[PDB]
Amino acid sequence: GNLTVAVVLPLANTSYPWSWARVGPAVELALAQVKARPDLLPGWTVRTVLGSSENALGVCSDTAAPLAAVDLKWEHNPAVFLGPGCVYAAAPVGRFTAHWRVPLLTAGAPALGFGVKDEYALTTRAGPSYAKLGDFVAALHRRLGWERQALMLYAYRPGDEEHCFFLVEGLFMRVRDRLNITVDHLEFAEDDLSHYTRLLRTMPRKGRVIYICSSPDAFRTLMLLALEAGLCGEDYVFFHLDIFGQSLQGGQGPAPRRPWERGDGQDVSARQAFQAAKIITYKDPDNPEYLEFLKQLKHLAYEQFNFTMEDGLVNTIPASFHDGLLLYIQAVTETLAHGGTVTDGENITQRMWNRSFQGVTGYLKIDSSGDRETDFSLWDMDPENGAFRVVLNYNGTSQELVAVSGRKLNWPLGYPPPDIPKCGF
Amino acid sequence: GNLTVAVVLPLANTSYPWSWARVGPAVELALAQVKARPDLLPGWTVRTVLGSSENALGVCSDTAAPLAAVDLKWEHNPAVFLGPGCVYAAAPVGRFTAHWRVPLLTAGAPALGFGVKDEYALTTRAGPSYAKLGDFVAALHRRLGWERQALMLYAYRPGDEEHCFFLVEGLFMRVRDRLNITVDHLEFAEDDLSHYTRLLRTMPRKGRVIYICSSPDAFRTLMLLALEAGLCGEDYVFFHLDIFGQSLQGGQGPAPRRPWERGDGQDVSARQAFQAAKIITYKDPDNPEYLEFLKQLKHLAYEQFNFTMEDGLVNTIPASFHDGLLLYIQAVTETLAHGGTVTDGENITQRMWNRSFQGVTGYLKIDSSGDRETDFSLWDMDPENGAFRVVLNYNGTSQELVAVSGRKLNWPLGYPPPDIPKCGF
Ligand SMILES: *[C@@H]1O[C@H](CO)[C@@H](O[C@@H]2O[C@H](CO)[C@@H](O)[C@H](O[C@H]3O[C@H](CO)[C@@H](O)[C@H](O)[C@@H]3O)[C@H]2NC(C)=O)[C@H](O)[C@H]1NC(C)=O
Ligand SMILES: *[C@@H]1O[C@H](CO)[C@@H](O[C@@H]2O[C@H](CO)[C@@H](O)[C@H](O[C@H]3O[C@H](CO)[C@@H](O)[C@H](O)[C@@H]3O)[C@H]2NC(C)=O)[C@H](O)[C@H]1NC(C)=O
Ligand SMILES: *[C@@H]1O[C@H](CO)[C@@H](O[C@@H]2O[C@H](CO)[C@@H](O)[C@H](O[C@H]3O[C@H](CO)[C@@H](O)[C@H](O)[C@@H]3O)[C@H]2NC(C)=O)[C@H](O)[C@H]1NC(C)=O
Ligand SMILES: *[C@@H]1O[C@H](CO)[C@@H](O[C@@H]2O[C@H](CO)[C@@H](O)[C@H](O[C@H]3O[C@H](CO)[C@@H](O)[C@H](O)[C@@H]3O)[C@H]2NC(C)=O)[C@H](O)[C@H]1NC(C)=O
Ligand SMILES: *[C@@H]1O[C@H](CO)[C@@H](O)[C@H](O)[C@H]1NC(C)=O
Ligand SMILES: *[C@@H]1O[C@H](CO)[C@@H](O)[C@H](O)[C@H]1NC(C)=O
Ligand SMILES: [Cl-]
Ligand SMILES: [Cl-]
Repeated sequence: GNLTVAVVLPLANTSYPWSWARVGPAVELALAQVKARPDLLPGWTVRTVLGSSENALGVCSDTAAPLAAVDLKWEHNPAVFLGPGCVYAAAPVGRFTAHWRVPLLTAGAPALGFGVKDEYALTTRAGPSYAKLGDFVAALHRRLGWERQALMLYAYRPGDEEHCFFLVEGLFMRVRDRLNITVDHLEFAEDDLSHYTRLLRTMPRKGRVIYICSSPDAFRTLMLLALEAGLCGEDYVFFHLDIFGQSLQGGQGPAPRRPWERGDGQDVSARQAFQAAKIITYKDPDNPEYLEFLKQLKHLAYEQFNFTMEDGLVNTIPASFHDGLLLYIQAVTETLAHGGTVTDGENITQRMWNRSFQGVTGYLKIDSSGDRETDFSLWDMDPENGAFRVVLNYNGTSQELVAVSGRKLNWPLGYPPPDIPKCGF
Repeated sequence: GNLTVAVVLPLANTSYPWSWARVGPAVELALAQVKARPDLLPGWTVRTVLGSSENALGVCSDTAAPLAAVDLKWEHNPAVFLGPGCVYAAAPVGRFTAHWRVPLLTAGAPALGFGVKDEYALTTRAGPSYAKLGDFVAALHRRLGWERQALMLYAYRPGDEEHCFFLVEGLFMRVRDRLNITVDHLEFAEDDLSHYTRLLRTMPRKGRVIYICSSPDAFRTLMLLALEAGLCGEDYVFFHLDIFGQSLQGGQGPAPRRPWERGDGQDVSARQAFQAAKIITYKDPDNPEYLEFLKQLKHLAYEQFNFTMEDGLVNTIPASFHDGLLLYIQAVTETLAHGGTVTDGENITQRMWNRSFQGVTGYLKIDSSGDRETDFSLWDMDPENGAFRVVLNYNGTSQELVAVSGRKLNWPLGYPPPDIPKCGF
């Protein structure tokens, strides 16, 4: 027969990690791999039908993605949706597909609300999620004996689609469930530097292990202000939640990175102000298969879409789409092998959840709730060179932290500071 | 042929002005009238197909209305929608039907955002709108000479679907558009005895003509507190925006009303505190046809729905559905008379707007933008008896204020107070 895959992604705005400009080559490579293997959907042809998830301004919209999804459903009758990765379109599209009893694959839509599989039935997230970051932090605290309190700051910009709110919301919700700690939210406006005056006043009393989600330049400015306030590393620890490694030139590959230098003259102070800062990012797959997949993905993207893909940590999202589509194809193959049909949403989807799969991004695990178990990396500075590099790795399947190359976290005192001062608040 | 009408309303909650329990008999009477008259759609058959606008909790939600609309569209292929009435359900359905190029009739959804016919194409509102209330006050200020400043308070309550917010938003925007006055928003928590204390402090330094949107009990409490202060009627005038006459036992019929009489023992003070308060409501249709329509609508509702309707101004919302649907049926009758078809949404809608119609609720006018021109009533106290009765009427079509039965507004000072006091704030 013919199996139709319905895609609702940005078709003409090549500025999202899930934009069709960079996800299209991934899906094409996956489908070319399905045809090559006779062990996947024998005697079947997979087809993609495209719908756009953006309004006339060229950005995400929760009012255009549902319309595109409804049009695709009526016209073509797909078997699966390669649904939106965008937090605001993904919600209505997922509600619609849950109503229709159709699976929805996505490597985006990482918000916390999308993981309540009672309202979002049959949806699978093959990419990173924000709640799983809360796991990592927990595994970190147990390691360093921080069991009392924590503070979480997120920045606000008019442009971004409210990214740090969702990131810190997921992190907070999942960390307050697994630890008996007191966690304090806080929001600040990234534009104006007057809020940074209030932030430095209200942070020595409300917390001593801080997690900031602001952008790279905002974080560097805030850290310089903190140094000017005498917030040495002997007391505080600032973790920058930079999931896609934008402050590390993508955070891809073994190279020395200096995220505190801008050639602005004010660098000697910036180096001394990053001695109390660690950076939390997604983890780079470190296998040859991922490198080859990128090598040919960058070529196909240039040829097919006239788009030049830059090296970075945002290619894990196209890789996740590739892996998730292959996993779904395998699940459908098993379903047809056991006397079913491609329209069996429940039997297909429950052969995807709670199992392990081998893809370009390594050996991945889809937990029993339908989301994927994400791995993370912690970057710390070098006392001698002053360059950042990955020091800790976190495997979310086994849920553990590992040192990389016989290099340990660099603390000014030699041990982590207490999350509660000895004679303070 | 067969003309299908798609209904998306509350089919089981029977507690809304537009609930199917009380709108169903109206539609049924309308369709019975269509069959009786050979001058309307000669020969055609009109039939309704029902979908529900509410979730499992029984309340109307923006998540369950679009799903029902999509199901109806795909299963029955309607020619017109009796779209939702709720402000939150009507937006997604309005956008969907604008996309499909299908007309959407409604006597609910009064919010301001629903009137931007660039986004909500082909939608007709046959019932009251909140923006038209901004017209009324504009015609009031001009009459009374207030042309300097105004203050608008609205209450917040967890239960209601943010009603006063939308009401005061529409009033604010439409009065700012067409008056050279400065007007200030304020929100207060209805179930918060401290908020009234903190509001009577900031009211005297923010305006002299106040418009309050809250419940009857909240307004009575606020008026008693104001009298407890020195806020006499020689200085302020408080306008209670009670569109459906909840504080006047429905506000329909010529009977004396005492909205300050609560049987609490705090009535001698309440009467003295309502001498500086006027009440703004919708206008009761004052023709025999409306009375007969109500007489038989109540009977039909009880017979066919096991629901007993209590008289009031809410009964004008079903009547609107009876009028608007008869307007549409006329428009689609003229289209078929000029070589058109029932699926020409644009040609049909152009024959409903900018024209006048004769219905049970009088001679109505649909302005050039597609919203009905609403009429209003102003109620004021009687010095001799203390009862409330309509003193002023407002015709939306002609935009005129008319005195009723030789009654003059009762001002304690003899003339309206100034909107800005001499040597004032
Ligand atoms: C592709 O989509 C992107 C969205 O990622 C559009 O890019 C604009 O991106 C900036 C941030 O990089 C946003 O700030 C901007 O939206 C906001 O901009 C200003 C702040 O400068 C804000 O005040 C506005 O209210 C607005 O919300 C994004 N653009 C828009 C229209 O919002 C980009 O235009 C798209 N490109 C193409 C070719 O379509
Ligand atoms: C993260 O942790 C997992 C384990 O916690 C790492 O390795 C995998 O572990 C599972 C068991 O939990 C192994 O099954 C898997 O290796 C075998 O899986 C299948 C099942 O039989 C087998 O057919 C395969 O050929 C393979 O032998 C482990 N994966 C391997 C060995 O690649 C996982 O690697 C960790 N991730 C990282 C990035 O280190
Ligand atoms: C029919 O729908 C009505 C809604 O109009 C449901 O009635 C409840 O109405 C009250 C106000 O009259 C709402 O407050 C209530 O929703 C709120 O209730 C509490 C307030 O005490 C608030 O704290 C809650 O968060 C909630 O928002 C309405 N009910 C619900 C579930 O919201 C009524 O249940 C419906 N009746 C039937 C028979 O289905
Ligand atoms: C509100 O105002 C309108 C006018 O501003 C009131 O009366 C109607 O006025 C229009 C002209 O603007 C009249 O056309 C209409 O009467 C005739 O309308 C049609 C058109 O020819 C005709 O066929 C009818 O038979 C009727 O003679 C007026 N409506 C009438 C007389 O009922 C309107 O009544 C005002 N509303 C209230 C509640 O007072
Ligand atoms: C998931 O599978 C593992 C074994 O493969 C099993 O132990 C576990 O209970 C499963 N969970 C669910 C929800 O089936
Ligand atoms: C509406 O119709 C009246 C006459 O019937 C006309 O004067 C007015 O210009 C019309 N407006 C529009 C938008 O057609
Ligand atoms: Cl999207
Ligand atoms: Cl509704």
